[PDB]
Amino acid sequence: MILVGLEAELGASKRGTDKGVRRLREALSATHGDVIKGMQTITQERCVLYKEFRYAKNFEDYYLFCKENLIPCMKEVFEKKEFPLILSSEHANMFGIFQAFRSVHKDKKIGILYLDAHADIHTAYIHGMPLGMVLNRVRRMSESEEKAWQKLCSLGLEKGGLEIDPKCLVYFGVRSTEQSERDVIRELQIPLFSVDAIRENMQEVVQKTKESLKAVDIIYLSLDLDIMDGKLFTSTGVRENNGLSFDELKQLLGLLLESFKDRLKAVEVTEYNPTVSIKHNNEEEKQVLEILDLIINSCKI
Ligand SMILES: [Mn+2]
Ligand SMILES: [Mn+2]
Repeated sequence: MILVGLEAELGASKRGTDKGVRRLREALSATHGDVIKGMQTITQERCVLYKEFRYAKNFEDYYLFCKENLIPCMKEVFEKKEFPLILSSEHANMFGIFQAFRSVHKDKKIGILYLDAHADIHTAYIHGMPLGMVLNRVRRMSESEEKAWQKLCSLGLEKGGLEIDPKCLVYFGVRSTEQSERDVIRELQIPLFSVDAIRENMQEVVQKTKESLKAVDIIYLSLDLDIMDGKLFTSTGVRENNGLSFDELKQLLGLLLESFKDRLKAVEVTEYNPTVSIKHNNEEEKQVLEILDLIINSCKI
């Protein structure tokens, strides 16, 4: 297995999520990352630098960085046969990472399992819009600006890739969105399983997920820890109430990993920010580490 750890090229020590990533990397290294009973699960720990997207503030810089640094590095990772566990730090990085994923699997239909309290389709003022860029639904805007966005949303695809089928993006636990995001979801008919549907019948949720993904060749799982209830888990930047319990997430994760074991080619876990926790113990870190053990132990086979 390959462990990818994202870190901001600039000002990483000021970022609570980057600190989360370094904590998890060191923790992993000791365990999964070391020889346990004659076996080393994580054979490589790779650090990947990223640049924060500040929209108008640094559009060009971000564009160039992604095209020249982030995407090329992630493609190198996705080109290896070994299963990759990606610590993204911040969900916004999912864009560059996923474009690299699409680039490597250019002739494959890709499905997305997105566990998050947010839809991440449109920037709200809080959370980015990686999916809005993956889906090409970024939207006042000049023709030059739309040209710039088309340029960006297209990175890493101009030797081609398929466009993502909005119906193959499956949302889990989404509960905090903008009407503009809800309009895209309704219009594109993107399957969305709420906290209640998951809690009421996880089995049906998974079965309906299979139906939506029956035609895809490979799957990408992106997990945002804020899918867990904001009161129960506080080590995340944007906490949302009415979320899943720690055990519910573990149950949903186990089923999804087992149900899609064959086509799952990558797992991304993001938004772990220990600096904003309101608790004074090891509880939350232990929970994240347990989430990681569960993912690693299921996918290493
Ligand atoms: Mn997110
Ligand atoms: Mn989120």
